[PDB]
Amino acid sequence: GSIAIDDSAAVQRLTGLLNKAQTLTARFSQLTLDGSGTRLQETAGQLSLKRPGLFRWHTDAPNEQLLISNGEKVWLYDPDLEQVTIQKLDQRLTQTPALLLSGDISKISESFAITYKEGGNVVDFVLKPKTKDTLFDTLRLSFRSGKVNDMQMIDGVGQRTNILFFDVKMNEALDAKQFTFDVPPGVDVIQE
Repeated sequence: GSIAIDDSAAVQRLTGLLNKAQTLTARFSQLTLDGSGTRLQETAGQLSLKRPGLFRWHTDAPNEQLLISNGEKVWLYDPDLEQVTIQKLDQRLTQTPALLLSGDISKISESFAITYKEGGNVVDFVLKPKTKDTLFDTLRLSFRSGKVNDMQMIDGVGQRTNILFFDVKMNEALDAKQFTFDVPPGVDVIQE
């Protein structure tokens, strides 16, 4: 729960591990349970990442969603609603915690206190927001055999999201065009 800690070691460890993935793709299964424990939803999809700062987070239909991030910019496309939301990155991180994978850990670490435990094949990180202005209680990210493996977010009302990654592939070739999507003409463009 502590946020005013000297987490120098932890910060370098995370940066090290994330940087071993200059490109990454994975599949994910995400399960989200609301704070009341009475609403559960699963989503599946895929993540791609190509450093520096290119990131794609896709959730499959039904309620398909495509988020692309490129430096200090995120575009979120909701094909059901024919709507694109354009935002700066450090907003979205709450609703897309996987944005941590592509993030500048230097900038992120100004917003989160970081601890880790390491046992064998597994390195487990816990991130706690340094300002209680936030929809995060804790964010956890674990590496297995040095590859991104799973995440868990708990928000402040107790919603819990578990993200399990699988079929992870590191450093394979990725074209810039794989971080591109067909804009429908006349799509509704919003900010919030």
